[PDB]
Amino acid sequence: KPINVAIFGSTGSIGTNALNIIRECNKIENVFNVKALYVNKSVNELYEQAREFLPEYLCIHDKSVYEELKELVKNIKDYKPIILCGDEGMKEICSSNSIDKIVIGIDSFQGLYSTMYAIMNNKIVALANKESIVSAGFFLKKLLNIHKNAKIIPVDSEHSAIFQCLDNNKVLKTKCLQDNFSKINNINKIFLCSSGGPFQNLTMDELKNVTSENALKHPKWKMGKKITIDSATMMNKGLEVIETHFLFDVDYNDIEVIVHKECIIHSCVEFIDKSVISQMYYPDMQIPILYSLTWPDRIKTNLKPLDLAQVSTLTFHKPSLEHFPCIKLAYQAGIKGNFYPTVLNASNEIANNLFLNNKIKYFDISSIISQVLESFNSQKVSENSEDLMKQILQIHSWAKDKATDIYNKHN
Amino acid sequence: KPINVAIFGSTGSIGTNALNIIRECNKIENVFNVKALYVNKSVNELYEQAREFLPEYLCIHDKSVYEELKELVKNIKDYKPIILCGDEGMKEICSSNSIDKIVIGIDSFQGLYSTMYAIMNNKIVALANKESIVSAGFFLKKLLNIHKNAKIIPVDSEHSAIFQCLDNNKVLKTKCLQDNFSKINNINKIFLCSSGGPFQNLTMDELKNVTSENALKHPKWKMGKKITIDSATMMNKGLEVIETHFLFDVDYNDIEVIVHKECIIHSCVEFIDKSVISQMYYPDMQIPILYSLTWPDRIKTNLKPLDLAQVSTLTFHKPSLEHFPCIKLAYQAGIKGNFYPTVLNASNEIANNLFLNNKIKYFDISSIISQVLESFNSQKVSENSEDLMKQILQIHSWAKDKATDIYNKHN
Ligand SMILES: O=C(CC[C@@H](c1ccccc1)P(=O)(O)O)N(O)CCCc1ccccc1
Ligand SMILES: O=C(CC[C@@H](c1ccccc1)P(=O)(O)O)N(O)CCCc1ccccc1
Ligand SMILES: [Ca+2]
Ligand SMILES: [Ca+2]
Ligand SMILES: [Ca+2]
Ligand SMILES: [Mn+2]
Ligand SMILES: [Mn+2]
Repeated sequence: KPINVAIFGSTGSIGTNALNIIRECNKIENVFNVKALYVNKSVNELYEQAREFLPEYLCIHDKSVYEELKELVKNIKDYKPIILCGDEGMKEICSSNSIDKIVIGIDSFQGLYSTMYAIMNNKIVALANKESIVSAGFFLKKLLNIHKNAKIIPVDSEHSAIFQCLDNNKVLKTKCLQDNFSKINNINKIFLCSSGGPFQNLTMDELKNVTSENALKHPKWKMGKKITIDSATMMNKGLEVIETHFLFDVDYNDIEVIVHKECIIHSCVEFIDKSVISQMYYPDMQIPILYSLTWPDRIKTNLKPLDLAQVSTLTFHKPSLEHFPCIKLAYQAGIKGNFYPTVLNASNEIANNLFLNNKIKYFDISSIISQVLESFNSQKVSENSEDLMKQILQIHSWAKDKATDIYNKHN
Repeated sequence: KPINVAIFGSTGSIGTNALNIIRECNKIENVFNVKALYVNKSVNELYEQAREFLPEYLCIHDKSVYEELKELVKNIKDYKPIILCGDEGMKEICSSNSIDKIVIGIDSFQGLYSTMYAIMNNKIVALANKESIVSAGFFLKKLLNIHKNAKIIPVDSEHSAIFQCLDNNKVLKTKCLQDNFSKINNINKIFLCSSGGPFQNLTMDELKNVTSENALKHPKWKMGKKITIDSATMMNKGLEVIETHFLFDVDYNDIEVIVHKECIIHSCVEFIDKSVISQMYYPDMQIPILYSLTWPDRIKTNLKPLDLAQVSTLTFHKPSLEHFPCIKLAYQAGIKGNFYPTVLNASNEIANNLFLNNKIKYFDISSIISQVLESFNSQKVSENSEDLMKQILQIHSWAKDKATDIYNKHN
């Protein structure tokens, strides 16, 4: 019987990849009902999607375009959706008994907030937003212990890969973000594969002078600017190291970053017997998104089969921490624990955007982050969920301000 | 609590690797009990193993070395094993209530009979003898349908790999050699990895000249002569294609042989969504053997962790069927069904031995096997288990004789 899905951020990359794979899978067999779509402010794309999927719910965050949506929707004949606005509309979707699975494809406050509401309503939450896990991992873990039937299923490609390598008979005795997930699943170590970004062959001298244009003009996957800069510094991978720690409870000393430039093996799991299982496919966000929606089952697709003999050659090498010091900073913050990951994420948000806007240089990114981390002091971690969310927000804002102050002091 | 194990073929490659990993796993805790050791005739080696492991049962096939074994074992103080012989001894071990799992590391008839008795006693059978599956696959399927608590767990490295790639939550709802195994496991296709053997890069003119000495001196792994020659002709992979079909109920058109000369990825499974899972490690029979004894759990080993950066490069290519025609013969025999696999296996046993002994040339191997296949006339499959076994043995003998007659004629 059907899989009832809501997509939060339906016009973004995750959202459209999700609708695409749902559409194709549904051509083969009708398994998916799209029950809700939520967008920030892209009222026109949202209308086109509603015309096609006819969800029970439409919600737009920006009440300024609220009226226009209602107007556009009247054209669709035989169609009376519940049309909502803002955070209240998001809460209403997450509390719907009609909805089983929620795809979070938005960033920032909206992304953490909608994750939280989806967890509080005991839903299966398909989560691509690695910054929410890195910054607010303690809050999510706490929430997932309150709301026992809620589950986060990883969509970030490497984390999906890890999850796909597992025996569901063991996964189902635990869940992601739980202490002891790795022990229950007999996980010893993770190989976290990376594209390596555009700068793997550059020298230190070259890196000293690279620009955001260099990072953006020739990326490894056509993506948003921020994640593109993170891929270039390998701070994306550093964030994904912490994401691996929180999702799977794997110790930092058991997470190894490996540069796999062909981007066919998506990541690998070493079990306690030293057997290694890996997941592989062409680079394509459809498989991670689909698995998040079908887990613990798989359904038929019409995706192109992997031609291993055509790919011919897979390569692996260790990243240089001297060339990609952001990786080292992520491990440092992770190992220190506490709210240092919150600080790392927030400070990187600022330093990333400074580099993007040509205000600092490549090695200034890691210098700023490093100086912010050094200025933080560990905080008593609140046992109360409300207080803990407030701590995370306060530390997040402090850390962004601190990064900005460090930039302005030097500049 | 301990897992009680019998090893059939304790002094061969599988048996010694089995005892090696059991010994390491038993250092602190009693994880396994070695209850029984069986060999064909290596009484001196068996005695050394008995001294260490003190099994309840010893068994030798060759009755002519019984008195020798009895005299050796006298030297072991306060040890009173049950010392058995031949097929009757195999039956008594397989029947013992004190034995849970049986490792079959012997070939030919002793391998088939021991497998059969293990199944008849509803044991877990860790099967490394692929020829039994190829020659007697439908008979084993029939037996497994009668003896509903017996399970075959694959130990052949590539088939262990396939098995490990599956999701045990689905595996537990079926069993190897059971109709519908691939449907239940959402299997679409198999990538069956091969070393390629010593002759993989030879031209056709060079290949015409190869000898058994060439195959034996530069092998891809240190192993028995028979399998080394099959690795060189890629008849080993052909046999493994049929093994794949029977174990996993995967159609022949969905099994793709891939030459992966690094021998790190052991095989891969494509599921119906087109996601591919693979299993990898250094070549080492310990992981396949251990997993067959621990499945569906895993236990800690002290094996060297895979260093993928050090490996650095993995390669994949299609084998040339003009150079390795034994592969094509195996697909043809398998697709024909009936007793064509029995005939394939039996004719190969002769042709391999002829080549080993310098009596025929490389392309004569596939020529003889092809001629025996063409000569065989399909037979109605006996419905009775005992009748079917008799039919198998008859056709096996016929095909060896026919192969010999063909060699004799063109000599
Ligand atoms: O986090 C990201 C983006 C950055 C990383 C990457 C990985 C593969 C290609 C290019 C870039 P990095 O450079 O940090 O290794 N991703 O998860 C890939 C999304 C696209 C994708 C790739 C493989 C499988 C499915 C989807
Ligand atoms: O059937 C065999 C022997 C023959 C094949 C092979 C494969 C890898 C190296 C050498 C030879 P083929 O040449 O037919 O591909 N085997 O299962 C490998 C046993 C050794 C082994 C290898 C990998 C993992 C664990 C154990
Ligand atoms: Ca004697
Ligand atoms: Ca598995
Ligand atoms: Ca098919
Ligand atoms: Mn990623
Ligand atoms: Mn093999």
